[PDB]
Amino acid sequence: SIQFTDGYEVKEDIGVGSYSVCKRCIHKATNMEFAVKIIDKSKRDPTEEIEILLRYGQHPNIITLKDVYDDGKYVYVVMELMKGGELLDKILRQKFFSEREASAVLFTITKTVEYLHAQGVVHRDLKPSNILYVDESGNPESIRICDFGFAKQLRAENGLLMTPCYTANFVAPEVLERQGYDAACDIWSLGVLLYTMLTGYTPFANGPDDTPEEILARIGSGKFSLSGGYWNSVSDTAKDLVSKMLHVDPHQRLTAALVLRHPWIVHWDQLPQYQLNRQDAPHLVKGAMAATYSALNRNQ
Ligand SMILES: *[C@@H](c1ccc2[nH]nc(-c3cc(OC)c(OC)c(OC)c3)c2c1)[C@@H](C#N)C(=O)NC(C)(C)CO
Repeated sequence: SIQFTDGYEVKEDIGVGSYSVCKRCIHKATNMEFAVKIIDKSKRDPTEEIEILLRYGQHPNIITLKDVYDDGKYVYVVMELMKGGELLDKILRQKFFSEREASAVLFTITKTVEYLHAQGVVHRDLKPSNILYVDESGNPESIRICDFGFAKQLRAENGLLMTPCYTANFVAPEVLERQGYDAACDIWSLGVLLYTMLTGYTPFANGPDDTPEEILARIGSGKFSLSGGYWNSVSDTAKDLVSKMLHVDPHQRLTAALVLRHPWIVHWDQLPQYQLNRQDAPHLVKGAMAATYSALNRNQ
């Protein structure tokens, strides 16, 4: 059709990946700035990702697609910009962040994942850096799940999209099996998010200089300190939830739905409103956080 540069003015970068790139751009006609993802078709096929952005991008807590282009070589995905930075980091930098707000945030994030899983979609990369605030309003309504570059639609053999209910069609078990994992895998990530918000540090990582082996060793042990120091002033209700989200066995791990039925999310009005006793090392956590997912994606 037309072309991207004809309607957008490219600005500075936001995040440069091996396959894709994200830069800030401004819709010339309206002067309204956005974020544009440039994917190298020759290196990766962005179909899957866009298809998901087109269908479920309408969700309030899912980064919305505003326009698309394709000059043959690359594909420009014009999405909404996030003027609120990383959700986790921002929260970690709130010294008085209560325990009630955690339930609020996690709920909004969870409510979104439940929908995705319900539609047969798994993020497969639901790390903290991919959960930003659209603005600085603070209210959970401004939460956005982004970067679906690793998302995956549950489908059949004949390119037919499927849902976790309708199984009357041909869906290979090994394909359905991994979906059951990726689902609980997304949950696991949310468990990490929660754990970090409550205490102010990663459950399996200490900093950016943690060997992938020791990190995996920790994750592999299944056990993780849910008490002492920063956990002292945390609700047992909250601690109960975390232990079930980070449950080593994915089969015995809570599902998005089950998490939403949990009392810490249901009876939120009975949660504390006073500040939490956390560690104030947002940057350190950022490294430890990246140090983890890196160890997991070492075979990707
Ligand atoms: C690039 C991307 C795409 C759309 C975006 N909308 N807002 C932002 C954004 C992210 C930030 O990082 C936390 C940030 O803070 C500096 C700001 O500025 C306030 C805006 C977007 C970023 C990703 C996507 N999709 C991306 O690069 N993904 C990979 C790394 C290529 C993997 O898919």
